[PDB]
Amino acid sequence: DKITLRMSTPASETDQRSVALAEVFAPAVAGFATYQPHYNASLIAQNSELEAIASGDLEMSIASAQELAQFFPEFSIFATGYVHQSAEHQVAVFNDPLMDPFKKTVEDELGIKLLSVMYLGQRHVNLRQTKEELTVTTPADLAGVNLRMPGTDAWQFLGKALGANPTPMAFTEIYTALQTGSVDGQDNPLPTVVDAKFYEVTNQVALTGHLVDLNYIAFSKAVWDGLSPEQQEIVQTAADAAAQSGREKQLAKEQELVSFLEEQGMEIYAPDLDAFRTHVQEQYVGSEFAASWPEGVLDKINALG
Ligand SMILES: O=C(O)[C@@]1(O)C[C@@H](O)[C@@H](O)[C@@H]([C@H](O)CO)O1
Repeated sequence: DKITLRMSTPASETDQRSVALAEVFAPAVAGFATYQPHYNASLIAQNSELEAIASGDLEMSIASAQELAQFFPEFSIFATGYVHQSAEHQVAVFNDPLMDPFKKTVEDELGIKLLSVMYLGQRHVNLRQTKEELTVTTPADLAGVNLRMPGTDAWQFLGKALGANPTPMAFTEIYTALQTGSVDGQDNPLPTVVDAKFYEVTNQVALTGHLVDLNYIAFSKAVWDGLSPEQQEIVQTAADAAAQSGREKQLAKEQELVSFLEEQGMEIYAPDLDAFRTHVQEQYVGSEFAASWPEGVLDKINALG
């Protein structure tokens, strides 16, 4: 009997992360495990997947530092505006010994292994307003903008730190919120802007680049522990191979889609990034998030970039 591996994500079927797991991870483990993905948060709500793995109702998810920070506030360090520099930097950080205690905490306290880090992409402010209606140059320009952000404290804080007035909303609700004007904008990376067709209901992207964002491939520790050494090696290899494939494809999308978006009439332009970075840094000073970061870890992350 093969082990069933149920995976739940709010991501679509066509998202590069989903594709990588389905086309690279799934066939590699198929000899002993059957991958069973659920997209669009049909099975488990966004931000409830970790709990579902811990409670034996799910085996895998595409988790985030923000989701983990709900349980272990120190994970907020990996979800902090302007800290990660690139996809390559994320990999260096995840593989550095600094990550060891973070990984151990999740295993010991949630019964979940973080197998791999995946690249999600550069988050930017995507607004319904045209550039002429609202030009984003400094954080002051986002005053009073109702910016959707995902529903966790660290996510809301990031939206606030940009200068906007964040509102929490599940990923699957964004399109309709933009269509009806219940929010002014959202911040998913360009491949998602296209995949989810947010460009049909917005007019600009201000390239704030405020979070070079990532996910983790989360995997039940109970399942892992029941696998043979050979099977564990295959699962780890399959997860890393999927992350690597997805990363390359996501980066390619990120490069090519600017022109596609502009062809759809989107205005895509950079603000004053020095001004944004400086402002966001000072927003974190004095915050609960800053106080949760273990000694020396931020400096270590910086040095790896
Ligand atoms: O809700 C989102 O905007 C977000 O980008 C948050 C990410 O952590 C991740 O959960 C993502 C989903 O995978 C959908 O792409 O949604």
